[PDB]
Amino acid sequence: VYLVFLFGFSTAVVTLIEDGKYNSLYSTCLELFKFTIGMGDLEFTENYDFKAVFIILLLAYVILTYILLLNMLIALMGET
Amino acid sequence: RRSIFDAVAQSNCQELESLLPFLQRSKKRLTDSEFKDPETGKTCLLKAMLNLHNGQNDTIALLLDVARKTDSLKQFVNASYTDSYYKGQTALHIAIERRNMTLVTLLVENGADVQAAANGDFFKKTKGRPGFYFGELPLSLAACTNQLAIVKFLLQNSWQPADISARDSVGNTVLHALVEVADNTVDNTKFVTSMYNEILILGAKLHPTLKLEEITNRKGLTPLALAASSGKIGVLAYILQREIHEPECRHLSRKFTEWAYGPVHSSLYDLSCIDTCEKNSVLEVIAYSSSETPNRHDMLLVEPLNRLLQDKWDRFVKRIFYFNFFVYCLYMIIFTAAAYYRPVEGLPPYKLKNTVGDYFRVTGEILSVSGGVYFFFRGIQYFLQRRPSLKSLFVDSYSEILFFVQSLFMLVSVVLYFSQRKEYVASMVFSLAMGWTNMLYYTRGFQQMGIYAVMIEKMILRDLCRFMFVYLVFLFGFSTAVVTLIEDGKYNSLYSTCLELFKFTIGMGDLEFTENYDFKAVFIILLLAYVILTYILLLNMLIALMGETVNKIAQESKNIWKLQRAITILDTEKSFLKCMRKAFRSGKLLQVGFTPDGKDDYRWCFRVDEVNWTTWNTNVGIINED
Amino acid sequence: KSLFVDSYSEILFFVQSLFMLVSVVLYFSQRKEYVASMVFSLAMGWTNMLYYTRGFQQMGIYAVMIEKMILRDLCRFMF
Amino acid sequence: VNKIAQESKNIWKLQRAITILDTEKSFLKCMRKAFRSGKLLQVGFTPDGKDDYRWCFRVDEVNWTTWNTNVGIINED
Amino acid sequence: GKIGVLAYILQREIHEPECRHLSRKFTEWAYGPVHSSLYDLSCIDTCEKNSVLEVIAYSSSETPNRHDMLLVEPLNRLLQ
Ligand SMILES: CCCCCCCCCCCCC(=O)O[C@@H](COC(=O)CCC)COP(=O)(O)O[C@H]1[C@H](O)[C@@H](O)[C@@H](O)[C@@H](O)[C@@H]1O
Ligand SMILES: CCCCCCCCCCCCC(=O)O[C@@H](COC(=O)CCC)COP(=O)(O)O[C@H]1[C@H](O)[C@@H](O)[C@@H](O)[C@@H](O)[C@@H]1O
Ligand SMILES: CCCCCCCCCCCCCCCC(=O)O[C@H](COC(=O)CCCCCC)COP(=O)(O)OCCN
Ligand SMILES: CCCCCCCCCCCCCCCC(=O)O[C@H](COC(=O)CCCCCC)COP(=O)(O)OCCN
Ligand code: NA
Repeated sequence: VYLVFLFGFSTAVVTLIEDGKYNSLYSTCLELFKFTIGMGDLEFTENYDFKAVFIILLLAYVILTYILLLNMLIALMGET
Repeated sequence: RRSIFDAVAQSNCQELESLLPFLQRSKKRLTDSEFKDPETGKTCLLKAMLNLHNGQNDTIALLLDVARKTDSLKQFVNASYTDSYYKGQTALHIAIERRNMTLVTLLVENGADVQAAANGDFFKKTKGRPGFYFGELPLSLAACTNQLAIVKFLLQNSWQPADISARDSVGNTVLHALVEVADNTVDNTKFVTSMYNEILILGAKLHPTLKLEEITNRKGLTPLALAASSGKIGVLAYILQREIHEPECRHLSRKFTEWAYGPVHSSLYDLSCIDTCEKNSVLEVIAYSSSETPNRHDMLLVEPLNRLLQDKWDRFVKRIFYFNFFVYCLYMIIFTAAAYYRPVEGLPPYKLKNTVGDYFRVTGEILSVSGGVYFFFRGIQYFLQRRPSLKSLFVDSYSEILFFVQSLFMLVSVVLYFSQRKEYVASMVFSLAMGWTNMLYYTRGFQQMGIYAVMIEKMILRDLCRFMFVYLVFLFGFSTAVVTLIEDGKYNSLYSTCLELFKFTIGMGDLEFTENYDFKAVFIILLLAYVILTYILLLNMLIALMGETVNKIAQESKNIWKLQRAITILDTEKSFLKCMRKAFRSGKLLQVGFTPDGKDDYRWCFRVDEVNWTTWNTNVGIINED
Repeated sequence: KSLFVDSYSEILFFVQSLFMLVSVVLYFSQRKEYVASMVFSLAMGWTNMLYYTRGFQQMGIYAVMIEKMILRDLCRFMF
Repeated sequence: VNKIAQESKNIWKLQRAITILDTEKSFLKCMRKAFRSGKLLQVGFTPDGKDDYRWCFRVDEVNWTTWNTNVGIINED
Repeated sequence: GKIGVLAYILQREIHEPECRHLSRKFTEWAYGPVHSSLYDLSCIDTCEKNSVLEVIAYSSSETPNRHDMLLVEPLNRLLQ
């Protein structure tokens, strides 16, 4: 489930930005993976138009993966 | 009239010894207007019936003798209330309700009408008033109060036998009424089942050509369809595996034994009106119910239904589901590739070059818009065909709304593209994001991932919303305090400080992000209070609450997953998009071969094998070849 | 003793009002430390919104659980 | 969290009870609609000949066993 | 905080002549499976000295069954 969410939001974010230093699927996947290990930036680039879209995408990703899925993994392991 | 009511109320026949003398002298009868309550129509017979001791009241016989002498008994015994709250109630209803066999026998002997409908507001179905609904008829009243002797008498008496197929104002027969009074408790289920069985046997003996269970009420529901739609789990369980070991009425069974070796035997389940009826089948009623039915998720665990759904899945539906998953994966890969290679010049639409990459790109764009149009019309077809209510759009049908919203974002992107707006990009990425999360729809079809996805849903709807309300209140409060303290800074705005304080939640908070203030200690105290309240208390509490929740939703999650797969099976069976109609379940077998007349039954049975290592009894098989 | 063990919400609303009045007194005394009072009142003013979670069953029970977590586990941990 | 479920529900109910009593005491408009319901004739027979009224609260019940004839007050349902 | 005695008193019903008036729970009417009961409410919400609701609600925090006493039968429905 985690890899599906990571790939989907990485494709959306890399499609939004344009021209330079993160206009690449590998780099954006790495940047969004850093949120999982407690090192995410939230301002790692400015090369876009539509700031609100960028922030909404990152906040949705953070809410879905970091606050919901990891704590749910802890709960499920405790059940197991 | 007051003297008569006082005499019958006190059960003192000595006060009425002169009744027939002065009634004959005055040429008056007890059914005239002067002896009735003008407000309600109550008469002396009804007052005598209402009040009695140990089942005995001697004034009733005196009243019947006097009425017989004066004019007649037909107009006196069949008196009833004439108000709008007890309308139609008569002495026979009171005799049955009081559990008095003798009074019922005497009332029937003297010409009581055993088809009188008590249709007052008290006796009808309503919420914000007292009442008790039983089907308005004395046969239904006796059946619904667990009085077998009275229904036997009412059907089998010589003076006036009761009409077993009678219908009330709603159209309910006795069996509809018995379904209506069930409430899924143990004793209620026991007596309702027993009375249903007895009425079926008696109806078969008295009217061999009458099919009681095919009669429909005004809504077009048989008793089985009503039991399924209302959520009566016990009655449904009783009906679907009914077995009657009695000659002359074995055709009423729905479960049969085909053959038996020593430990092994094979059973047949009737399967009529379960999956094919052309009016309203059991599976359609359960699956497309309106989310307020009590036992919506539990009804599919009744014995034949789970097996026949698994049979449908294994036989032809699984391959179609996997094909749909494959096509959706191809669609999303093409959409991702097309969106990734968008041009970066200004002001769409963009002119195509005579080069290979542009042809592949525009082909991908055409396919993406095609898929968007497809899901748009699928959403409209869903809404028209199901006709859901306002509540059902929110408490149910999440996947339909998500796929429809994805298509709406795609179409708005097309409109903005051809209007020469760069904001079409802002639409497109949202659609792209939704397109990937909707991939989780296909986790049904695999048991472990489907149950996992149901658990994710319940976590979102229960724990995360409660967390986020309190969290957002605390975040906004401390953000307003901190931004008020700062003066003439870089930050000095609600958005920037909200973002900075949000960074503490994800393990990236600073604690020294600005110095543009006076009063350092106030700044530090506010930040430490925020960190203690949100980071150390609330997040760990969210983990603890999710751990509590996951321990309790195991079986509920499995039942919800099975209902989701059932809806998928029914939709695939209905659509099927290839003209194929090989959608019957099992063989058209002979069950008994002896209906009440000389004909033989074929009934589309479903086969289940069972093994038992105790109770080595002999069964009544159908065939001698195993 | 019931002040310490009971009636928390009355104490919290009263302390909020005390910060407000001290802020007014500092304001008219030509002090900038009135700001230091005011923001504390503002912070408390938002957290006391949780008082109104009673009246809804799920949020009221959730708020009671927050109160018990603070009084039982957090104190021992912080010590 | 596994232990404090029922205790939490009971404490919430007590909090709402305190709110209800404070609202009744304040009452905001000198209205008497806050008063309880149903000044009914209860038995109507004290040890003396007089009758009694008691401001009662009505509750409806259903029971599918022990079909006994209860000693009611009135014959109209 | 004597919860058992309170539960006894509030739904007391005595079935014998010359002692019916001592009851606090009464049966108003009964059809076949349905019946309607009446509870007294005398000195539960209005007595001008010490009503049950005021005594329970404003108790001194050391009563043994402070939180459980409101679950006795008429009081929960009355508060709702
Ligand atoms: C910008 C980016 C947006 C991110 C969105 C992230 C969504 C994650 C979810 C992914 C999609 C999964 C899905 O497709 O939806 C799921 C539930 O999704 C949710 O959790 C909603 C979150 C609101 C299926 O629900 P379903 O339609 O099958 O309804 C069931 C009935 O059938 C059944 O009878 C019962 O009524 C039962 O209570 C119902 O569940
Ligand atoms: C910058 C500074 C921030 C301070 C933030 C502090 C936390 C949030 C507080 C939000 C307000 C919530 C509220 O309104 O306060 C909670 C108390 O929360 C705490 O514990 C704070 C500890 C300190 C309600 O307690 P209540 O007054 O309703 O009393 C109940 C009695 O009614 C009942 O009879 C029993 O005696 C029962 O045991 C009692 O609970
Ligand atoms: C839990 C999973 C977390 C995901 C973490 C991010 C990785 C996912 C990448 C998926 C996107 C597709 C990768 C495309 C590879 C590629 O073409 O990118 C290559 C990078 O090579 C590699 O490091 C191979 C990585 C092997 C991946 C081992 C899992 C070169 O790009 P550079 O920027 O480095 O150099 C360019 C200099 N101008
Ligand atoms: C769990 C959620 C945590 C949320 C934390 C962060 C968001 C807090 C927002 C609340 C405060 C109100 C926002 C006011 C918008 C505004 O007026 O500020 C706008 C900002 O526009 C936006 O990005 C809108 C963002 C919409 C996001 C919606 C989720 C411009 O300020 P800038 O500094 O960026 O530009 C100017 C530079 N000279
Ligand atoms: Na970190």
